[PDB]
Formats: sequence, structure tokens, C-alpha cells
Amino acid sequence: RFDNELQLRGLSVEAAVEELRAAIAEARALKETPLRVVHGKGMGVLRRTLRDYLKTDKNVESFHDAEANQGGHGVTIVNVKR
Repeated sequence: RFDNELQLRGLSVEAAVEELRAAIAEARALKETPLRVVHGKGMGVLRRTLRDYLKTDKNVESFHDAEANQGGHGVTIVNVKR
């Protein structure tokens, strides 16, 4: 069980990006990091599109897959700028 988990499974790419962008902006304002982005594995459509978005989000310090024990490739960890 975790804090700052964002549930994006079953969303469209556009909807998921919009939610992720809002969540990150919120986290930056509240000085909260890291975020756990729960997108699921599927055919990897959400993961790839959300990683693609994250490479240029102004608020992001870094991002990577979760550890194997904590969702792996179905979760992206976002380190938000402090």
C-alpha cells in the first residue's frame, strides 16, 4: 500500500496524459515526491505514451520503472522537482 498513487488504467492516452500532467503540477506545488503512476502493462500503450510525455514535462526530475516487487513495468515512478 502506497501514498501518491495515480490510477490511470483504462484511460485513453489523452486522458491519461492530462491526468498525469495535473498530478505532477499538483505534486510540484505541494512539494510532494515521488509519484507512483499506475498505468498497467497491457500492450504497453499507456506506459510508452506516458514515458514519452514525461521526457519533456517541466516539473519532472526523473522517471523509471517500479521495482519488481512494486508493480514493475506496470508502474512508473516519477521524481518531481523540488
